[PDB]
Amino acid sequence: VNSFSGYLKLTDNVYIKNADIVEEAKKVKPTVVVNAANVYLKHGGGVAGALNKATNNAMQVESDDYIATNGPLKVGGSCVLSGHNLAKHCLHVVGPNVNKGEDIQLLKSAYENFNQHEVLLAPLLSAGIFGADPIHSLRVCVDTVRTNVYLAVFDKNLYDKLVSSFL
Ligand SMILES: C[C@H](SCC(=O)O)C(=O)N1CCNC1=O
Repeated sequence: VNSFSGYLKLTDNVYIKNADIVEEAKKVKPTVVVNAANVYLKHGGGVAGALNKATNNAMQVESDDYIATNGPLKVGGSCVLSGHNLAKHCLHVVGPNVNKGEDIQLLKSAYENFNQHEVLLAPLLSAGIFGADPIHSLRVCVDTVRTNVYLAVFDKNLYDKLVSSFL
């Protein structure tokens, strides 16, 4: 049994809800919240901007030290950092950004990072300002992630479209 409430069950392991990921993280304090990161961990907008703002910029400070030591992530890659006030840990995952011309086949590699964690609160990777089709992102999620993933869809209109179109 876990703390997550009000989710629709899509599959054995994937759940979805119309929710503000910061507000959901603040309520649940999950072991892992996933950030929609870029390779530079520059948390300017979308999920990264929101999450970072909710940490009062502590996520960005920690991220800048990580990059100064380790250099950029790979597209499709991830790192584990603090969850600050939102979660125990934040898994920063880099999905391909279609608005930068990155290969969408890298979306499956991105979701494979979730399999290193038994339970996660996450957004749909590569959706929103990353330019990919959220319907596609949900399909790749379901077909890739085997651990228990609780997806927070920001937009109610999009949430309803994702549920109604789910095969
Ligand atoms: C990846 C999403 S796109 C819209 C969606 O999930 O419907 C995004 O930009 N944001 C901002 C805050 N929470 C989010 O998920």
